[PDB]
Amino acid sequence: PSLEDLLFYTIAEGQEKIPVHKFITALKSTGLRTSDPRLKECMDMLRLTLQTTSDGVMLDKDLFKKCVQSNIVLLTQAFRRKFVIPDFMSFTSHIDELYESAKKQSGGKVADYIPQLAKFSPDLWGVSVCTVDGQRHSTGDTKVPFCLQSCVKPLKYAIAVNDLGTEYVHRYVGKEPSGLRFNKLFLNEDDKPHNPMVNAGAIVVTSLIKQGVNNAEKFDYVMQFLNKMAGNEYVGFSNATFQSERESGDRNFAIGYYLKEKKCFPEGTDMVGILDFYFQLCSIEVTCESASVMAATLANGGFCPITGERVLSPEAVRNTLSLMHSCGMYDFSGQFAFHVGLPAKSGVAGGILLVVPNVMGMMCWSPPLDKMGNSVKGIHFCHDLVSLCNFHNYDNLRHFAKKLDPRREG
Amino acid sequence: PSLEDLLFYTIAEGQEKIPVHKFITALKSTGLRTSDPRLKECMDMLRLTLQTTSDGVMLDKDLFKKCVQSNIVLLTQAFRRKFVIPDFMSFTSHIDELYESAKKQSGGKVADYIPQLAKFSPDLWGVSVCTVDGQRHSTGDTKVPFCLQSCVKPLKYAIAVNDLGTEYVHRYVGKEPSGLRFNKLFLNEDDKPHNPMVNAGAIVVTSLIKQGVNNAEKFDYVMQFLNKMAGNEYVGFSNATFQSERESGDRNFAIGYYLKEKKCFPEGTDMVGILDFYFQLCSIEVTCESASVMAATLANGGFCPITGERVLSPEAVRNTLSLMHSCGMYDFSGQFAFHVGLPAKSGVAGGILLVVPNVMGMMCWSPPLDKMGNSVKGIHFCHDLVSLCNFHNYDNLRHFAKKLDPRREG
Amino acid sequence: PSLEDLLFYTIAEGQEKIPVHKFITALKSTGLRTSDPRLKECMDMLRLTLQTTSDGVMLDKDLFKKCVQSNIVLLTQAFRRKFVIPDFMSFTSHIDELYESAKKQSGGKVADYIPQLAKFSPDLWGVSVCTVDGQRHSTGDTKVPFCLQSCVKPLKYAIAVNDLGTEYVHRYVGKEPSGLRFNKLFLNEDDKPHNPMVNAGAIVVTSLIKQGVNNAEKFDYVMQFLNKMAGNEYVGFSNATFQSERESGDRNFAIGYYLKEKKCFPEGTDMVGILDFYFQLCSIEVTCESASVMAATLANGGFCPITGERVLSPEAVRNTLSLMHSCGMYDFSGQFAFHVGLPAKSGVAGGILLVVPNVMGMMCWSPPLDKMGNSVKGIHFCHDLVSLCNFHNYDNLRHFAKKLDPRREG
Amino acid sequence: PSLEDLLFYTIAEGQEKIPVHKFITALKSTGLRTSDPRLKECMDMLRLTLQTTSDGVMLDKDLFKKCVQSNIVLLTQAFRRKFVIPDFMSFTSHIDELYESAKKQSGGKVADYIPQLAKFSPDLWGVSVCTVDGQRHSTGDTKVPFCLQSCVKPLKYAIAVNDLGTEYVHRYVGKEPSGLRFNKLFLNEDDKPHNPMVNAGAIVVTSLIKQGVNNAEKFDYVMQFLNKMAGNEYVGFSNATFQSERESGDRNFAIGYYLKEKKCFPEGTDMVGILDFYFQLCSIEVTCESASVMAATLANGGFCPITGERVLSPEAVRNTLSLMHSCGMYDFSGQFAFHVGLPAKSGVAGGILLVVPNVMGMMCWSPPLDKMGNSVKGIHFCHDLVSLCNFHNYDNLRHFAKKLDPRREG
Ligand SMILES: O=C(Cc1ccccc1)Nc1nnc(O[C@H]2CCN(c3nnc(NC(=O)Cc4ccccc4)s3)C2)s1
Ligand SMILES: O=C(Cc1ccccc1)Nc1nnc(O[C@H]2CCN(c3nnc(NC(=O)Cc4ccccc4)s3)C2)s1
Repeated sequence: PSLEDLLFYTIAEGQEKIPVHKFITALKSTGLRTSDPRLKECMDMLRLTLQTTSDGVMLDKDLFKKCVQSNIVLLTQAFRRKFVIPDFMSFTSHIDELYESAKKQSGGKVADYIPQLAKFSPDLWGVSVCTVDGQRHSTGDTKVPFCLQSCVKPLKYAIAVNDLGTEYVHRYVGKEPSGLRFNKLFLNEDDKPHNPMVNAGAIVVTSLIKQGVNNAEKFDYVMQFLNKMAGNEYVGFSNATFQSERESGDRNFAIGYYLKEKKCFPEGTDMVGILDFYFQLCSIEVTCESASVMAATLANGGFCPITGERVLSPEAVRNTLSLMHSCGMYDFSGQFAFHVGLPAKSGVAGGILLVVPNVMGMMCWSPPLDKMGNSVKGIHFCHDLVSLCNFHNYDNLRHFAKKLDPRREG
Repeated sequence: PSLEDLLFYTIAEGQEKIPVHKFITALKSTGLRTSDPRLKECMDMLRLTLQTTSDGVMLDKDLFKKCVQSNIVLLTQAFRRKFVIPDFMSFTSHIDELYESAKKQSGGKVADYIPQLAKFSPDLWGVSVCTVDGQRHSTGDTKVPFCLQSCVKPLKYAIAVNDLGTEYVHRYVGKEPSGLRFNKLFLNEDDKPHNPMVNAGAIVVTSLIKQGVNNAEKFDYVMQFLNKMAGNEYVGFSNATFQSERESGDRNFAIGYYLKEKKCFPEGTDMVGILDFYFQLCSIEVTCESASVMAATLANGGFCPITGERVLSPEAVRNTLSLMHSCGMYDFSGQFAFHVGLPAKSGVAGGILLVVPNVMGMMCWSPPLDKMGNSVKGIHFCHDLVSLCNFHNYDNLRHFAKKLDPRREG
Repeated sequence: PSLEDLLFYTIAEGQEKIPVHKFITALKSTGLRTSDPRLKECMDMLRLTLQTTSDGVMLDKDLFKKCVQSNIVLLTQAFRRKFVIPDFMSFTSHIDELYESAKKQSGGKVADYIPQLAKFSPDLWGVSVCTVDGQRHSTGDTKVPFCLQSCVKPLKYAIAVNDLGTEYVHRYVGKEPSGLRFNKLFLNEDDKPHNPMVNAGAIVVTSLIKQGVNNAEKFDYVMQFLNKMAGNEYVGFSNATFQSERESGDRNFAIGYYLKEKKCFPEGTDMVGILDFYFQLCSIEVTCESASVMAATLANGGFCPITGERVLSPEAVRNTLSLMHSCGMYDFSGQFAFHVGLPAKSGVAGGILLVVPNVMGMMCWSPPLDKMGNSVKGIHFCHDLVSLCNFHNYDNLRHFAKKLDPRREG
Repeated sequence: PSLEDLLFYTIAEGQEKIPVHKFITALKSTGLRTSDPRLKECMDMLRLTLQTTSDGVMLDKDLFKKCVQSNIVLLTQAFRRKFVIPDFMSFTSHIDELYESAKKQSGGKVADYIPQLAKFSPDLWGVSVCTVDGQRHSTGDTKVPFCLQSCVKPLKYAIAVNDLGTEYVHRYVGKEPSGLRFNKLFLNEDDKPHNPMVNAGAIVVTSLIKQGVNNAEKFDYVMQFLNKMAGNEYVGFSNATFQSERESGDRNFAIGYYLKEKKCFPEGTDMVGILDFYFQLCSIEVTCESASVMAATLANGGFCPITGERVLSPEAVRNTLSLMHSCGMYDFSGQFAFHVGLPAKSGVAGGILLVVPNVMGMMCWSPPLDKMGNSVKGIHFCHDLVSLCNFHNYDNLRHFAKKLDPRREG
């Protein structure tokens, strides 16, 4: 027997003749994109053999094999419906329905406390799925860059725990939701910020990453770390957003001075520089598609699903997912934990970094915020998503009433 | 072929006649109990068979068919290792190790505020397991009866949501933690108790169950419900605890009057009778074994794993697990959710009702409480349990490092 | 080929038919006693056939088989020189030499402390050995009865740990050595007596054994336990010593009231009654011979060597030996632990209960005590024993210089 | 009859002539390392035989014998499973389990004390095993140098007892534990430090070693002596530790002048110089691996296991193990002797020199210390080790219950 032949005869019409477009169409049907990095050798070989002629354009058993052999394990998985969502084409059809149902929710207000945020049309709206196996789907304005803003707080927290461990990091920042009556003050009883997802805790977390090197290096390191997380999809930087976040961060300066007086930073911290580094991190740019891969790294235990690279240690990913469960949607965190039951993080640009652990990462993005600061359409989509599929964290994987389970072929 | 025979040949192992004990030893090694209520036809037929046969004891292929025919579906899954934890033998060896390790942890003080709690030895330590498939294991003092106390709050909240639905119930009780917060206060900002797991929330929830009947029926209605969740294993009642709980419940009356003044109950509530009913529900008795079956019903989407009976709606089990996650362990809830990441509930008698969704339910019991009111040995065992197994809510099911996964066999 | 004949050929070799006396001389040369309770059925069958037959007195292979059939495993090990000391004859020859050496050491003062057993002769000196296999040897006054006194302290501690557990028992008593130290104090810094071998620790351990019954029952319970350790050899009682210990224990009454005031006993303790139970346990009587079997039981992981019966749990025997190591010999414990490195316990009647783990148990008895309260001859013998043999806890089993190893063969 | 072909017919599947790598894989599975000094002749010969890389590589029986003849006795013992842990592959699998189980106790605090230990990461964690026969295993950061600090106290005590005898050495230092917050006192009743494992006694012991020569020779001579102990594996020296230790030993200078005034040193001692020698000895560097060999020399009666050389007299080793038993772990000595039962010595760098007499030596190393000054992870590992294996000094070798005995076959 032979692994590449057995797959060949499957894609074949039971015949000696596989058009190349047919193989590409059959591959996309699994949800993988031809640009998938773990498929490069195969796609390289297809480019080679499609240069060989122009009156081709078709693969023998051994020429087909000549392309796929380097990537055969991944390709057989895709075609033998081994992926976490076997019938992904039906799943994207539901994601499209949900997208159009949230698209009709044109409420909310675009953040206008800085020009870069207020310029954004209230009509932009995108949703991008990337499963733990790299299957990709997008509806809407998914390639438009926007700033992460607070959506960066879990990513940097995970960096910090990845490099330093849980015990050190939580010498400086708590582990618990603050919660709603006291969503205003800065420090819990132990004089630490309540958790990494509030501004004070985010600011403290910023002060732990790559201590010793300067802010130009530190930002470089976070970018490289973020690139690993997105499988080298789009990550960028809005200097405009940086400058206006910087020129109007009085509450952030208040927090930094308060944390300094309270001795909240590690020894040898330059607080005013950390605020600058914090403003930079908030201005990092992503798209729906590329942020969805970062979310899929978190859904996948710290392995980037479209490169296979270990990016975050599993301690880091669990801690971060834990804190996004209870602290990730501002004052809506408890409501969201209760009704959506998914680790998520929103940001003022309108992003919601959403994680279905073991299944998929998602990024939703619609600039109009509700009065708690969360994207209206993003919040609506998250609710529908879990009304549809047994993705709620305490849904039962066996008895789940009439919710749909996309992990099953039935 | 035929379901009874191919399993018969599975156990026949070369001989034709299967010895009875040999079938029973293979059956128990799956972790099922011969007294499992879903095995009754099979076991009555065995017992009857060993009456009507010489001294046997051996089963022919047709006699084996006669016994196991009624229960053949479950017996196959048990024997084809298709249960949620396939190598249950090895798993219980680990439970035993965890049990022994927490047994060395003294510290804590038995709740002594009432003499019925003060009587229990500090050396009582019991732990019981029941998987979503009915597989069972127990170590230590697991047949000693003790009162649920606060472990009843998630159970009665589940009853309320099952009968009334999420929306009606949470008109009266919020859905968000305290955190470590302050929980001396009674009402959130909507003049609702914060969540069903704090005493004020519990008291209100109690005021919703079976409105209209008297306390004697209300009580029977809840016990009938508990009986089902426990597959009809021990659910008792400690009138000595009840009388002593009501003759020293100043804070609870303080709460009942405050709630009445703030109009937190449904119209037509007799508040002082609701407090009496509340005190009854706290004095309901369980063993580790029987309460572990209650936990498994919540692990199993509302179906009792040892009877197959549906006890709670999926919406009921989901909300309860969400709230045990964030508000179940008193002021340790945030730490517990962070480090253990399992829906759990503690009680002043020393129990920790614990739920590993889709896997198993547990009850750990050791009377000595720590400063926050949680069983010292149970909190310890819970930490070790998740140190060992990738059971943490935000562990990854694929990439989990050196953690052991008992749903795998590799 | 049968074990009975194979063994039969061993002692036959030459003539056929083994004379009974030839069998008996070869049996006792292994160091077993013909009265060994594990050989009773063999010995009854001999005695019977030497009635059944005016013949012989000679055993052919089939008659020898009839006799030794039921005790063949032990008789095999005994004759195949598989006992822990194979050349037992040579070893006892060394015991005798050590015995005669300690005998010329005629110093010390018999405890005048007590009108009774200030009555024993300084010239009484006895030494009894029982190995972990039942091999016995005695030299000197080894059938003279004397009181355990403090030699009972490890035995009742072992009983308490056995019934109650290490963890319950050591809520009431520490585990750390005396030392020259706080020789006079009663309590360590946790307000517990320092360990079970000091009088206040012993008095507390006594208050733990068989709580809830009267002193007559407790005493029978401890004596039945002492009977099993001693393979049912002499365990008696000296009311003469007891009554006299009881009307002259002002120090112990001092300890009992201090312990009561500092809340060291279990709830519901009758301290003055405990003091009388304690006085009773000190007046329990043994011989060297019978007490050597108790030591051997501790040397054998808790199995009585001459009955094969489990008397104490492994946890109980290990704790006891750990505490006899460091607290066993009054203010000589540190010195003794250093120079002898054997778990031992001395009593004021002149006994020293010596345990060579995995080898043998011993009792040495000479009434004259040195200024520290340890038998002058016994301490001398214990020093000579360890200079001769590589029995010191921290001798090496493979590299031991000019020391003799009696587990090895000649 | 032969002996080297016997081994050849064992290593060979009774066929051709044994690939060299197959012999190497067979050897490494006994636990021996190919770098074993006692195997140098055999490995020189394989290195010589395989120098015809022109063509190899099989051992034409006589060619096999050509290599193994010199070291046959040690090679057959290894292959005939005569080593003290026969199934050494299984044992190291348990060591890894124990290692990773301890790896999760991230509690404790690295000695800030001096910058050179404040520079070591709380993530480091290594554990090395060397049995009395040379079988080696390591897990974790076992090649990272760290200072012995007080782990050197038993090694220099043994040297002094080796060179000067027990009577002389204990004219100056005692032989008994002090005994729990007893530790402040520098001197016992006879105005000698209490034992060689406290700083006062260690300082006095240091002043006995190689009197007459200057401190540069003395340090050299202790290095040569430590080189033999480690089988010439890594022994080094940290000058940075040394200078930091000397610029901050006010306590040691306090002890120094106390001993000088109390006339505790040998005549003609230069106390201030001895302090400097002492500081050097504490700054001597080892690795986990090389330290485990030092520990295995003490487990092996003073013979280095991987060289066969007699390094310490048996008097020195037994005295050293006796004093490590009772005095080795600071205020935790008594608790440690009781619950672990192994002679051990800890150091502020985070090391624990662990000895299982007649079985193996070990070094565990993790910088973070508990409040008693003992490595958190190391203490956790020691507890687990004795909870698994019957290595407790007073575990019975025959009746040992739940525990694995690695000295035994199947
Ligand atoms: O002592 C000398 C001379 C001397 C010798 C050496 C050192 C100093 C003085 N002459 C006396 N000897 N005994 C005397 O009366 C003793 C009898 C028992 N008793 C106590 N036992 N345990 C105690 N400690 C605690 O209950 C908690 C605790 C323990 C340790 C530290 C703090 C609290 S008190 C008082 S008078
Ligand atoms: O107590 C506290 C309170 C405290 C402080 C911090 C934390 C907790 C508690 N602090 C002190 N600790 N040590 C102090 O002085 C040191 C130096 C002198 N001294 C001695 N060492 N050896 C001696 N010899 C005998 O003792 C013989 C001898 C023994 C028996 C009988 C006669 C003579 S003297 C100890 S001061």
